[PDB]
Amino acid sequence: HKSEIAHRFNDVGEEHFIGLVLITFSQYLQKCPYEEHAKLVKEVTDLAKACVADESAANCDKSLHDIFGDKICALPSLRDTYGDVADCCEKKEPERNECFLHHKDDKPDLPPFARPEADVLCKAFHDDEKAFFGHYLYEVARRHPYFYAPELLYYAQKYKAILTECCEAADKGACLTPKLDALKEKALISAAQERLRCASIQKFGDRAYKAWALVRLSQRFPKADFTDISKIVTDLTKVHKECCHGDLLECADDRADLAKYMCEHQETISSHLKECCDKPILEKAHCIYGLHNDETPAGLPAVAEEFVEDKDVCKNYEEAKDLFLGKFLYEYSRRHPDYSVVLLLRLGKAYEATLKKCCATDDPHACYAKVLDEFQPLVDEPKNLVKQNCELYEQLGDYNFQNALLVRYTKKVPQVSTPTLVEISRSLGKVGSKCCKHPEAERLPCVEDYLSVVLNRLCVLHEKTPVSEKVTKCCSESLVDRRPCFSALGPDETYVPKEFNAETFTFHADICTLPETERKIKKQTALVELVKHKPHATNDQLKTVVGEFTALLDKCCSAEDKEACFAVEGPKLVESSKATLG
Ligand SMILES: C[C@H](C(=O)O)c1cccc(C(=O)c2ccccc2)c1
Ligand SMILES: C[C@H](C(=O)O)c1cccc(C(=O)c2ccccc2)c1
Ligand SMILES: C[C@H](CO)OC[C@@H](C)OC[C@@H](C)O
Repeated sequence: HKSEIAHRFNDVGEEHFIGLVLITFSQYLQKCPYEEHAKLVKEVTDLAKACVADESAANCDKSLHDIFGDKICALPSLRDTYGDVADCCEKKEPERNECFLHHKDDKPDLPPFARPEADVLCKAFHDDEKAFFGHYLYEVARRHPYFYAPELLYYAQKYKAILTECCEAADKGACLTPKLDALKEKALISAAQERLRCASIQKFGDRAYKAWALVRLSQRFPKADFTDISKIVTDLTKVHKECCHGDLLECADDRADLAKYMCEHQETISSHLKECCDKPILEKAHCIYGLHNDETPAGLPAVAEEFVEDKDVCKNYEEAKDLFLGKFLYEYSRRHPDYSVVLLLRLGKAYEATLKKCCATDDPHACYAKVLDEFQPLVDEPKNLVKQNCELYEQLGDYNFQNALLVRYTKKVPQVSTPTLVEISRSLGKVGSKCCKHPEAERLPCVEDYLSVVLNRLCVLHEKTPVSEKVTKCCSESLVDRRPCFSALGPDETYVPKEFNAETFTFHADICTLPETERKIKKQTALVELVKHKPHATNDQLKTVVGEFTALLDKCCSAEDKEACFAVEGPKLVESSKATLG
């Protein structure tokens, strides 16, 4: 393997190679049209093929970054399409590659992912599968420039499974949509989980992600020994570092090598692996990625005996910190399948901080004897929040619960851009729908782990154009304390309210063309803007002025001439709003 391109082509096979290269280009160049990307893919794939034939062929010895780079720059369009991706080809490797990476956009300016009509969609699918899935991987990857690439391949396969079933049946849409919405929601959660893994590695270092993986894998495979869970964490950290950095072919090859390793060792890892290890490669790794927890081995000693009683606690911590704190996370997490990963990391942090304090005293055991008892308040803190918010979710339902959170978050961090506030509050709402229904003991980990990915999305959206200082502080001070940090924010009483824009409540007629989902987004946008104008208004005053947004909408979109309805109701809403809010 002196030729990388040949080595990856041979390892992943033509079909995945082509998909991974398409995703690679789609993530780096999110604005470029499909045609350009398919050209680059063929050019790279032709080069791959020339090298597999004869490793001595021209460019066969380049790095994958060189090859992607040399194909990108030779392309006619880029400098006109992009201002600052013109900039990058003005560097050499590794600077050139690093540059492309920093331009990845977490919210590229693109219209929503078009879901054509059921028969239309089924027709495209039968017409030309290859073109259909190429467009699919492009449209998702460009909108989610850190999506776990091997998993995006899996989603394309699932999408094909769903189409194959539904497209032939008597009603199309009726079969299709509940499945395509299930799939979309599962893929969005996948993208948000991977975005958190990349942000952990990139902002906080490999160790931030290794501790998170150690905890999760300890809980999933508690019968595995610390050595094996450690080897898996190491390999997984490498896989995610590669995928998060755009080394998609290496990431897919390494992930497939890991799945193969775990299958070849399943007896000593988990009996639950047999489900997965019988499947084809993408289903097999997907299955492993989300596998349900094994049962805890019977007969494990009391966790106090290694971590509080052993005379060598301070010695171990001082002489081999990561090994000893890793063993702490492995032992505590395997014993606690029903804690969120983040709580287990916060307990790991408290245990560490207690050792740091206690081991510098005359009597460390006297100092840290109660360390494990001192966890309970941390355990109990996320409980009260979950119970109060899940009863509010139960009572208000999705739409009003989202509204409630929208008003609460806009008052906490009112400098945040309205689209971000809307998107985050809507996501925080979906945590209610996903989590509140589970038995109480599964609720905590569901909610807490889900809130991590939603807050990380807020942090990554805010990172690029920082506008609020509390968000910068909560996002930058920790990974694991982000949720308590945001929880503790009261209303910002420092923010100067915005004065009243006429232009905020009339969006011409294009609004009349929007599906139900988008109308609600528009209402929610108006709500955020009302809160930014009048942060002290009552919930009922807010609702009223939105109710009157609901009217001016129904009115012009019930009326023959919406435009003339606009002159009559648009300012008049300026008026009725003054009446209601002052
Ligand atoms: C009174 C009620 C409660 O606490 O039981 C409550 C509390 C917070 C929010 C809301 C809303 O649904 C809402 C809807 C639109 C705009 C603003 C608020 C309702
Ligand atoms: C952290 C943040 C805050 O309050 O600062 C917040 C906002 C809304 C809800 C929750 C929840 O715990 C929760 C519980 C059930 C469903 C969805 C969210 C937490
Ligand atoms: C191109 C090929 C069509 O048969 O795509 C099928 C879907 C399921 O997968 C996408 C490829 C890239 O793995």
